[PDB]
Amino acid sequence: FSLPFKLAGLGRYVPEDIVLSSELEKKYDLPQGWCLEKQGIRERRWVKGETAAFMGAEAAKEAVRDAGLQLSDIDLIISASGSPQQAVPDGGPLVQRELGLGRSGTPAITVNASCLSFFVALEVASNYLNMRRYRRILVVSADIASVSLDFRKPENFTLFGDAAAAAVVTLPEPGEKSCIHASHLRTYGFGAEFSEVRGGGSRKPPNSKDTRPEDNYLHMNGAELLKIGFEYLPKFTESLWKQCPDITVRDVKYIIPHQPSRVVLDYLSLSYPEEKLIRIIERFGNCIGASMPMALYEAVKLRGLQRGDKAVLTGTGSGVSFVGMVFTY
Amino acid sequence: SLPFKLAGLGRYVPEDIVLSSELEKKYDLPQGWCLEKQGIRERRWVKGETAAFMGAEAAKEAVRDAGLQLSDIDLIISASGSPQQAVPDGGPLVQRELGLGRSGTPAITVNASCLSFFVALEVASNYLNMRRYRRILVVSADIASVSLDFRKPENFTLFGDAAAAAVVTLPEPGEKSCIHASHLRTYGFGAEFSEVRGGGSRKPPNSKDTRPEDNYLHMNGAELLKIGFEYLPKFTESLWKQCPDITVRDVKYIIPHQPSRVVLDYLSLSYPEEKLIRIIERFGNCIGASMPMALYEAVKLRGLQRGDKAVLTGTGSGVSFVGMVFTY
Ligand SMILES: [Cl-]
Ligand code: NA
Ligand code: NA
Repeated sequence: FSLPFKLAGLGRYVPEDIVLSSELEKKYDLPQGWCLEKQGIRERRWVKGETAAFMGAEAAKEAVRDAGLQLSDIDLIISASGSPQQAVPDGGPLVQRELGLGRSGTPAITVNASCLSFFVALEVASNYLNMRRYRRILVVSADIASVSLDFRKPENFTLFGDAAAAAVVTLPEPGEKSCIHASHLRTYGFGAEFSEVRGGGSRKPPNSKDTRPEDNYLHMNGAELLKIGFEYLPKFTESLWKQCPDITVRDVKYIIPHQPSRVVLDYLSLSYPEEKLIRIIERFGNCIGASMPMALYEAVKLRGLQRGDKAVLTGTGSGVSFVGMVFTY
Repeated sequence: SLPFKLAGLGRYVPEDIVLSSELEKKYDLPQGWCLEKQGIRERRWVKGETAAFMGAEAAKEAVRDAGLQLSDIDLIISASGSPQQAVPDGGPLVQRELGLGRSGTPAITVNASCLSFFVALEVASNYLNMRRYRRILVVSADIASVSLDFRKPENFTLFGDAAAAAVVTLPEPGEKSCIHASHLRTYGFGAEFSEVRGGGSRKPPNSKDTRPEDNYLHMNGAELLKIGFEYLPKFTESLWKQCPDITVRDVKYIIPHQPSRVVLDYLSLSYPEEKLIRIIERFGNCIGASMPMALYEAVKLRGLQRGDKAVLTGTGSGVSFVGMVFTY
């Protein structure tokens, strides 16, 4: 069985300011080439005043044009960023307002699976489409990580960049092969503490003096995160590909990963031909929720993924969750 | 109609009752001010609890109520109006809290501010009817009390803490549970009329340009009301047009999100009192937990029975409107 599903248009926004790793290396006394070797990052983009809703709206406008549509044709907006612009309201109504659709009534909501929100939003969208509830759905991921960096830790502040990307999804028309062949999501909440920001909510509120600045930074336990993979990834991979026994990785053109560090790409490059891998981290850094849809944009707009080609979206994110999808574009 | 069954319901009520009379004494408010102006006699405030703890207690009750074990749940959707913390989201946190941290059971968040529960029900209904998942837990837990602005009586007397949850499934053959009509509209031009500017990249907590005020709720009541004056009649018509053979007269209960007495006051001018489910007097505005708490009370205390029709409805920050007509 395959599920009809079309990525009808794609869009991106990247901030103008290119922050070279060499520049970060001089200012914070790191060795020349440290970022490239340790993080796999030559450069990243950082905002200089724009909001996350602004970035998302710019990406969305490109996606809507790319799909041959007007903004008034969109009948549902799903905001799918890795981090919020602000606490209230959610990213949905904020990007709806930014797009000039603030009086349209067009439903605008958020789907949140931390840095894997884009994937889960596509899934939610695919069900709305196949239930015929909505017809033309905007999915928008925009993240600004540069304002939350921990400059105590080079592993942190050299890692993150800012970006947005977006997709419009529809049901395919007759003669279009666009579809999902397999999809899988697993969550291992025992890993929550191994990639966590304790602040940003009711647990450690910003105005509470019981809160400490460090609560507002990301803490990771790399060793323990990797163990979740050692324990559960082979099973995850098997369950996914189980779903489409007539399709193997040999049949797909591109593997399109969420890429929060060089480790995922290094692992994939040991396993799969390099030509199949979509790389964006070296130029955009870890852009949280925007990483996977930026890689998708790259695959289509820079690397020639064509309609009828097969590809795989895949990723691991805070939670800890695993996602994968095998699809015909 | 869309097959859809509320298989089990659960709640968590923090122990501490915070009397309006006490808030009025401590903060120099007239006696009876909260009840007259806010419709609130008391609310519950947490002591040690995390949002995940509250959600897990409500979930356990909902899963038991549905005749299930926790191991039977195949998707968790966290649907609170406020987050426990920035990373990870509420789903993995309540999954861990429930002892399912090594289960693999997918756990995600649906966020439509204080209307998250409604939108999570919708998302769940589509997963169910697509046959992707069979037994979906929806959990709404909010702790508002730690974010109150004690400069503003309209703020700090309004909010309380609570959790509620549902397990949803497809009905069995012969069972009449279904959704007859459902509608959601968003008017993002209203974003600034109910807003917290902090809590993210726009006004990061550690930034020197972020002020304490950025982390408090700001509301413009006059402008919020105008959104209703302009768009609510159209919303209501659009909802009920989906189910011509059903009118409000066929409905046993109207079950509203209750962010202030204004919504109840509006409904009570319009509809028989006996149809309204009220919780604000005892819980205050508990954000995302309000609607599912009212749903819990409709079933468990006011005797909504299988086959009865009801309406879930609400207005939330955004600004969005939601409504659903269903057979329980
Ligand atoms: Cl609708
Ligand atoms: Na009193
Ligand atoms: Na929303």
